[PDB]
Amino acid sequence: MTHIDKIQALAFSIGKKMQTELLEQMQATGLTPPQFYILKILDHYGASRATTLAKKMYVKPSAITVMIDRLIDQELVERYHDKDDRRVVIIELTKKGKARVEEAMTARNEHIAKYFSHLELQEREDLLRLFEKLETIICGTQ
Amino acid sequence: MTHIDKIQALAFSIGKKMQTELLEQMQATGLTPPQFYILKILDHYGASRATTLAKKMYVKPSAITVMIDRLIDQELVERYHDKDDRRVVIIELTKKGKARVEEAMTARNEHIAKYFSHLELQEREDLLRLFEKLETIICGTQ
Amino acid sequence: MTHIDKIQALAFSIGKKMQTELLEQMQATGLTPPQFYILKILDHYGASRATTLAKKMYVKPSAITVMIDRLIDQELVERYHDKDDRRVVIIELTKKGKARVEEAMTARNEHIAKYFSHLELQEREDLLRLFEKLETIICGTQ
Amino acid sequence: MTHIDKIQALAFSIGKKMQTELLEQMQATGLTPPQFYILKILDHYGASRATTLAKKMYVKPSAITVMIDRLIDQELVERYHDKDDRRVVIIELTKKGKARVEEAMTARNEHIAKYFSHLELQEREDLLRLFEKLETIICGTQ
Ligand SMILES: CCCCCCCCCCCC(=O)O
Ligand SMILES: CCCCCCCCCCCC(=O)O
Ligand SMILES: CCCCCCCCCCCC(=O)O
Ligand SMILES: CCCCCCCCCCCC(=O)O
Ligand SMILES: c1ccc2cnccc2c1
Ligand SMILES: c1ccc2cnccc2c1
Ligand SMILES: c1ccc2cnccc2c1
Ligand SMILES: c1ccc2cnccc2c1
Ligand code: NI
Ligand code: NI
Ligand code: NI
Ligand code: NI
Repeated sequence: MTHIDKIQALAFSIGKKMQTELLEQMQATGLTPPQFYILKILDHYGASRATTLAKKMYVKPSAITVMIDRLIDQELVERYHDKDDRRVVIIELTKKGKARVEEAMTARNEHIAKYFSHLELQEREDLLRLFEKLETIICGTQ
Repeated sequence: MTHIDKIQALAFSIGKKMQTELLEQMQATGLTPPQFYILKILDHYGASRATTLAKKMYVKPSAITVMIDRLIDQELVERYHDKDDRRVVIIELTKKGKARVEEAMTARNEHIAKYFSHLELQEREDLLRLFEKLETIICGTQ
Repeated sequence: MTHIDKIQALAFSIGKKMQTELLEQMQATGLTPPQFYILKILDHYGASRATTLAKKMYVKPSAITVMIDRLIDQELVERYHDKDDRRVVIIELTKKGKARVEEAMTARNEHIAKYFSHLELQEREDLLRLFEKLETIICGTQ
Repeated sequence: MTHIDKIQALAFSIGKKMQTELLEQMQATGLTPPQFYILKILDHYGASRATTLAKKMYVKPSAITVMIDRLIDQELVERYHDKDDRRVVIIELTKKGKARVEEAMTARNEHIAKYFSHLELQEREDLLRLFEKLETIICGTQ
């Protein structure tokens, strides 16, 4: 219980500001932040299992399924099943998806970059691990 | 730059869930999280300077002014100027405000309490200090 | 299909502005717009059946149940069952609820009042009936 | 004043549902509803003045400027000045923008289409003109 009400007070105020900036980013890139991060993973590691994407995002497989369905609508990734093992679902960046992720890189919201440049690398790592833990608690993941 | 896109991906997903829970809390208590925290400060320390409230919330005086104007509309606090030093602005809980903060205590969103009970006290302290730093960066405070 | 994309474009832009004003109103009154309207109904007609509230709001009984649970948390209404016919659920304004609705009256967002004062009474009636129809379509009500 | 609180109650409930569906649409198409409608105008009439886009959206020129800046980030339109009259600002769909608007057509949110198919064409026209009037009142346009 301790620190909860103060954390929520700060999260509300920060979040109210961050939401405006994220709507700008969505307007400038055509992606929500989780969609963008998905594309970055696939850009980095190439074609990957949908279950690995879920693990990297700290969400359930079923949650990644919806995300991927939306990225398919935008034609940014392709989903397929391994030819012989149809249980293995592979997600892959399309040519469009690769161009979108690079464009999104350059069109990122600059106010958000400014705020986080005032946090040490080590402080960003701390926040990220706390968020990953919170996501795990919320989603019932590992 | 490192960790920024992953942090935003997680913040978006967590925030989407947290927003639903905060709307419930607003419906159940009649307060946003910063308004509730303000009332808790005034319940704890009694009548306090508006500038001290601003410091405790990591926001500018001008930001606290709007918050307090809204709490005055709900009749939960009273604002007055010291009788001889009219530069000193004091904020005080009303009888209504005291009843509201106690009621809000009991009617807090239980999903949020559940999530944060899975974080160590020390992890809550870490998140809180990171949020206070982020708020300071965003608001241009000390 | 015709007019749908234009309507959504306008609804998005209007809604983005209206959301800021509604958050102010929530801060100033401690009520969301449906909670406020519920209290106005109970102020006008006195104690009423929960099913009648649902009909007046164009929502399912189950939807009004959640709303009323939240108004009970804020202690603004009381729910009870008729003494002999326990199927009849009656909702009633408390002394607190009556004071809140009057206070909310005076603390209403003035920007919203300004916009709607530029619509004829007959245009407000048209919008209201279109919204009631849309609500009925969405909620599966009568 | 009459009908205002009821309209806001309904707008809040409808809007809460519509927001979820619009976030899906944004995920599925990479466009907010005003961005999509802009692209539809440019698809229909070809290259058009930025001032004409503003008129068609019932917003100020300055508002369309921001929208267009975001569509430029996504590379969906091109802005240029007439070669001899540099006061005349022309907006034009790119090859990417044309493909995006067609894709967006097919990936539109089906729940929204379902709701509006239950309104007569004449009722959609009424809502649209009321929204255009409301937008005009809010933006200070003609
Ligand atoms: C009825 C549609 C609701 C529209 C939701 C728009 C979301 C706006 C987010 C607030 C940030 C801003 O106002 O820029
Ligand atoms: C046009 C009015 C817009 C209404 C904003 C309501 C905010 C809803 C927040 C989303 C959470 C939920 O759907 O429960
Ligand atoms: C993580 C918590 C999210 C906070 C949601 C706040 C809603 C803000 C609505 C946008 C209007 C405004 O910015 O004034
Ligand atoms: C801190 C970032 C805030 C994230 C805003 C996400 C908007 C969610 C809109 C509510 C609809 C839904 O929950 O599906
Ligand atoms: C609190 C609330 C929202 C956030 C959004 N992005 C990064 C950090 C955040 C902290
Ligand atoms: C990220 C986004 C929103 C939050 C809201 N409350 C607590 C923690 C959070 C982390
Ligand atoms: C469109 C979108 C949101 C609204 C909110 N309140 C009144 C009218 C509206 C029209
Ligand atoms: C009220 C609130 C939001 C809306 C969004 N889209 C269409 C109609 C609407 C009416
Ligand atoms: Ni296949
Ligand atoms: Ni005084
Ligand atoms: Ni009883
Ligand atoms: Ni040029």
